[PDB]
Parts: sequence; C-alpha cells; structure tokens
Amino acid sequence: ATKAVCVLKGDGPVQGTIHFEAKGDTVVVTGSITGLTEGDHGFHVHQFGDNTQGCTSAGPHFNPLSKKHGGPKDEERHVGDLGNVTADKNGVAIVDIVDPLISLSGEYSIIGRTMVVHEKPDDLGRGGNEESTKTGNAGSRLACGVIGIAK
Amino acid sequence: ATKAVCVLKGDGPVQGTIHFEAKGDTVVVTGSITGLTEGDHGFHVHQFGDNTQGCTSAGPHFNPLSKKHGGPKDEERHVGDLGNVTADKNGVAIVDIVDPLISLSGEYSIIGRTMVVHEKPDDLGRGGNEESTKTGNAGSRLACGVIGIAK
Ligand SMILES: [Cu+2]
Ligand SMILES: [Cu+2]
Ligand SMILES: [Zn+2]
Ligand SMILES: [Zn+2]
Repeated sequence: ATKAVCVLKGDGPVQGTIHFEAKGDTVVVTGSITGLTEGDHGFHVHQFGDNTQGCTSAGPHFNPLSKKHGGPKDEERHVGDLGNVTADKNGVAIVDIVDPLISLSGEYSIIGRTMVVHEKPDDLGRGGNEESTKTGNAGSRLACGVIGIAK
Repeated sequence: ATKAVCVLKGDGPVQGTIHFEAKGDTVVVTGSITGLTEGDHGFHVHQFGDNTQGCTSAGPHFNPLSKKHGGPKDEERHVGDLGNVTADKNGVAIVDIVDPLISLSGEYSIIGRTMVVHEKPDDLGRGGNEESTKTGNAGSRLACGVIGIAK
C-alpha cells in the first residue's frame, strides 16, 4: 500500500535492492544497483510481474495511458518511465527518484509489475526514431525483479 | 488483474512455477514444484513480497482477518492458508487448488505477496500445540517467490 520493495537479478553480475515509499502523491524510489558498467542505464517499470523467461517475460514498459516513451520529467511518457540511473566508476548506481506518475495503489499501481535496469542509457524519447518512442534505445535487460509489498 | 504468476526458488534444489487465474469470486491455482521430498508440504501466501533476505523476509501467513492458522476448507484460517501440495516419490508436486478467499484484486489481493512451499506437511491448524495455530508446523521455507501480474 505505502511501501514496496524489489530485488533485481539477472543472468549477469547486475543486482540490487530497490525500495518504494508513497509520499503525498509521489513514490520515492531508493536503493542501489551494483555490477553495472560506469555511466547511465535505463530504468523502467515493465507491465508484467512474470519472471518465467527471465526479464524477457516482463513485457513492455508499463503504459496504461498508451503514450509514447519519454523521460520522467516529460508530460508525454509511459507511466513506467523512470529515466536513467547513473553508476559510478565502481559500478554502483545509487537510486534516488521522486516520481509523481507511478503509484503503489489504484489504477497506476506498480505492485506486482517488474522493475528493469538496462544495458544502455535511455534517450528519454527525444531521439525521434521508432525505437526511441517505445523503449528509448536502452538495449537489453540486465536485471529485473517483481515489485512486492513491503512491511 | 485476472492472471498472476510466481517463480519459486530457494537455497536448495526446490523449483517451480505457480499460475493463478481469477474465475468469478475464486482463484484457480495450478503449476508444478520439483525437488521436494515425497509427501505433503505446506503451501501459503505470506504477507510481504520482500525477498531481500530470501524467504525469511516474506513475513507471516497473509492474515487480514486476524484469524488462527487452518486449512483452506476452514472458516478459521489465514487468507494465505492454501494447505498442502503433495510430491510423489520422485519429488514432483502438481498444484491444483481452487480457493474462494484469496483474490487477485481488491483488499485480499495476493498480487505482490509471496508464495512459499515448506519443508514439512501443514497439519492444518489441528496439531494441538501453539505452533499449529500459527504455522501448522510446516517448518522451514524451502522456496518462494513474489506473485506478479501475468499477461
Ligand atoms: Cu525498461
Ligand atoms: Cu508458509
Ligand atoms: Zn517507456
Ligand atoms: Zn496460516
């Protein structure tokens, strides 16, 4: 309801624990992802909490409003579009995102969906090519986990 | 949501995929678990979809009505009390459960909670000790996963 958690795992070395907390009409996303290459990595909620085929079965970006892909600060974005996390030289990205569109309740609830961190930076839907309007050219899914209710 | 899914894993060899489907006011639970010892094994929805410390962080049986532990056919049961799955001599359990109390939406939704399969049979709350009324003496948590929305 007010707190959620996600453990991201994959076939490679990328892992992390993400926490979610409802604050006013926002959700605060914190935690850290480890094992990344230094630099930016796309970071989105995908539609399905389905880990039967790794991160592949998570489906596309959570997009209940049928909008094009964007950055978290854009009006035109998927609900799940949380932009980029940035990993330091040691491969650690400290996640600190305050987002007004995702929710832990109601129609926009991300409970039971999947958090995904990507191989490449998210171009935030500015590129204008076809792939940018769906995924932001973030490339493959390095690690993922199902978003669960937390104590 | 009308469909849900769970991938079970643990520290040992126990693995399986559980599927959930809403039909009217019931949820149909199906799937398979391998790597179990022969015989019965407790099978419950636990409160938190928190895998940060393996199955230990899932918390207790999901219990919004503050009842004692029981079997799924009892009124005096936890919402998460789905009884026993049964593994054959080869360690394979076929899951086939129809339950009217768990739900995939609303107040008793198990989306974002944790499915857990246990070391020992669930005595269904009729073991005669204080432990029976809490866990059914199912023992340790062999494998678990967070319940996610499925396509
Ligand atoms: Cu993504
Ligand atoms: Cu249990
Ligand atoms: Zn997107
Ligand atoms: Zn119970």
